[PDB]
Amino acid sequence: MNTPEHMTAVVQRYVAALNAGDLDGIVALFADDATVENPVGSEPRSGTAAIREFYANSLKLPLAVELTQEVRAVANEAAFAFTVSFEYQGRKTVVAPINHFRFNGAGKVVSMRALFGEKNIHAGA
Amino acid sequence: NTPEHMTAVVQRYVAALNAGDLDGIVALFADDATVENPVGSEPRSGTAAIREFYANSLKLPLAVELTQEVRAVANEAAFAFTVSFEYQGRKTVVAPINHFRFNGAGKVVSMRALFGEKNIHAGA
Ligand SMILES: C[C@]12CCC(=O)C=C1CC[C@@H]1[C@@H]2CC[C@]2(C)C(=O)CC[C@@H]12
Ligand SMILES: C[C@]12CCCC=C1CC[C@@H]1[C@@H]2CC[C@]2(C)C(=O)CC[C@@H]12
Repeated sequence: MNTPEHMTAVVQRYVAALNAGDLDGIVALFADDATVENPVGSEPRSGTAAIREFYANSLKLPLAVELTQEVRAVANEAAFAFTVSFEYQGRKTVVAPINHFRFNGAGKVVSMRALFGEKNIHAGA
Repeated sequence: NTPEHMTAVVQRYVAALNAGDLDGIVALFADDATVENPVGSEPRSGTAAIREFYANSLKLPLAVELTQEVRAVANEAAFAFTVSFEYQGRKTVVAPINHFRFNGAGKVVSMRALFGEKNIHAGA
């Protein structure tokens, strides 16, 4: 089933799910033995339980998430630029990563990696 | 590798494509680096092949421009950009996202360029 059209749709779904705080729908996009490496450089989380815990932890504050450019999708991989916004104690932060998804034949994500650093975290005092 | 180093290297890449400075591009890479253009394709490997690649890439003048901030962390960077060229009166703009991994010496050990057909923007 995996096509560039499918992978683009999955990226759009992943954004929508984060927006909604929908753990079931985020985790559903992943293969059972997938990895999540967030940020790049950290120990990968491996398999459904670990992936759900990771997203649960990321979702404790409501996130407003938005693609900021066209999805790049080719072969069996996709990359996307987006922002994740949240508020805590009256301060708004906007984080701007680039994520990479690798997909299996069935169109499930087998690996996510998220590149961002301190310069991509935008907050006032 | 500081994020500032890796960000600067990305800007150097962009500047050297703009300037058609083939030395300038190839110098960013490790001895034994790979370039995958597009992501799904067999990589060019080693200095000679990487140079050949970029020589072919510079047959037409290119206009290249970062379209967002660089993301750099650990020993890796990713960047959203455009590269435009003009051929027989038509302009094409390709909008990839590229990934570089850097070695301890701060040289690029791999590039991948992720763009698909929907990232190639051209009229008639
Ligand atoms: C995990 C995450 C969402 C899922 C995704 O795809 C990419 C990211 C990267 C930035 C994370 C964010 C979740 C909320 C985080 C932890 C913050 O409060 C600061 C950094 C930010
Ligand atoms: C300019 C380029 C080679 C010549 C013909 C067509 C091309 C399209 C996409 C370009 C490629 C050169 C290298 C490039 C700028 C990347 O680093 C990503 C997109 C590539």
